[PDB]
Amino acid sequence: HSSPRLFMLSSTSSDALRQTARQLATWVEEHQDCVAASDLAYTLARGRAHRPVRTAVVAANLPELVEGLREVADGDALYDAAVGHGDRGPVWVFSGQGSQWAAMGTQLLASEPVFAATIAKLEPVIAAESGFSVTEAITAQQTVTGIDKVQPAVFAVQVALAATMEQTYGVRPGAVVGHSMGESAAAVVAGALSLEDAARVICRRSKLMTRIAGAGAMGSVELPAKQVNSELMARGIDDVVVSVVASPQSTVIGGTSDTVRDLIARWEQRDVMAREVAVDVASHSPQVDPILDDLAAALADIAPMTPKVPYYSATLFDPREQPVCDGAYWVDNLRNTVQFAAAVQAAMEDGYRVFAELSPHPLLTHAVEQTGRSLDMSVAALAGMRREQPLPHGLRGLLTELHRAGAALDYSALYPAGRLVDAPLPA
Repeated sequence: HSSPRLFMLSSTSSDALRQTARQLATWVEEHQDCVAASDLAYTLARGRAHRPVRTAVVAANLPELVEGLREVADGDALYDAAVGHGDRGPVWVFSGQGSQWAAMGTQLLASEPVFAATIAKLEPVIAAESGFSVTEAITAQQTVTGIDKVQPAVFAVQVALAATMEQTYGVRPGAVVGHSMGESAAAVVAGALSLEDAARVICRRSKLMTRIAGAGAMGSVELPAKQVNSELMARGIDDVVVSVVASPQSTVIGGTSDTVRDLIARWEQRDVMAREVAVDVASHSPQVDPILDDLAAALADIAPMTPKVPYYSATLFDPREQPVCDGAYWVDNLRNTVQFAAAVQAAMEDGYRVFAELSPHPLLTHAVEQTGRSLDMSVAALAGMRREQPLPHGLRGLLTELHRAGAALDYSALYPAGRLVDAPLPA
């Protein structure tokens, strides 16, 4: 087929990668009439041991590839070395609310059949539970609004991104990490809950949250949580708590609207990077106390299962402990402080270095990097999607970035068959 292909090439330095690109362009130009584009793509991906400094060239024909390789060979770009050693899969990071955007699902519904099939599966469940079309919501001219619509819609995108990456691109995650509502998608991917039970969890939890919409406020501050807690106790504040611990230098507070606003005003004045976060309900604070008995009742039938993938819980007090995702877990999930930094840190201490955020737009990339920096580790924090990013080739770009970063993946998914070819082998 004269369709565009992904040609991988790697080396030990940026300059040696250019030398490899020039040698390959010269070879492809001399043997273009003898080599099939598909066989060369297969050989480069599955017949070569990928070295640390990686790149890939997209091309529909061999003369197009020679231009793309010569572009690399003649350039002056700095190619970052892979952070992972191809031994562990990526850690999927599922962030909370706030990533949603207008017609976020349109391009992936068209370019990714596994994304469309997962949305199709979810459609009747979300329709029965929350009373709306998740397909109309993720393809609308306006951004999804209302906690009862936002949470099911963002969850649906997260889960459909994970299924595409596993089924279509051969990317089995090494571990999962969720941040607040991101834990429903994390639990489906890890195998702790079925897609349907996890959709029931997000639909029911968001319907109950609409009863308390308006109660409380949240704020982000660039201070460590130990410090923030000291300030609250010192000031005599009992109605505002630490809601999220995202990074060793970043904290989210939550509680009554007035006190949160007062705290942000005085932190801003002291040149500390404070900011009220737009949220309908102040979660992970006593503001959610009224709906916790009702939530437990709604999730009484939810059937948890033993996670088949390492799940770094931000709800549990030990993130390395494996969750029992019953109704009690999801009530603690809503009320307890999101210990995201602790979970990311445990995954990094355990050896994971490639993190990819499967969400409509990246909310935690900066937090993952701050945890890596604090541990003096070189990590990769990738975004699956960005707001208004064109995706003509679906998630093939994320696949390239995962490969470039050194995440372990099954190369027989994107390059299923072909002939090994006598292309050059660099010394």
